Amino acid sequence: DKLAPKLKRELEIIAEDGRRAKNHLLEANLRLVVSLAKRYTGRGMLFLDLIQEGNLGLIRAVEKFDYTKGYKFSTYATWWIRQAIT
DNA sequence: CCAGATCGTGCGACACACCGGGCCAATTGGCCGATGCCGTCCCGCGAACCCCTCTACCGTGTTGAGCAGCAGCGGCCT
Repeated sequence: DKLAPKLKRELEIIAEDGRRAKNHLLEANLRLVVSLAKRYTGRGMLFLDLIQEGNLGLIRAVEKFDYTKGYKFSTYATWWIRQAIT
């Protein structure tokens, strides 16, 4: 749909804002991954490898999160982070 | 001295020498032909085997020695 240039600009701006929001959520939640991954230390894999795998798990969780359930975001992220790490 | 061993000689036997015949025994060894059991394969189903996915009270920090180059500083020079 052609729509109007101003509406297209506004839609692009909100899309960029949503991308920024996703990023911001990821940086805010990296500390949770770091906290979770420290109790699996040893057993071959090193600390930073575990942290990065947990980061991938957290990204996956953020890709599939909803707020209608009225629960704090830490729970879903914790489940997925532990699953990915193990 | 003279009589048997050795050998000469002789007669016979004769064990085969031949080189050629004319049949035979034993013993075949092929698979002929007919009959029968095993290797291969093509499913058929099912046990297991490996991979992927998701869970929402919440939870937010791991010696000695030798030789050479670089950083800081005292002190001219402008």
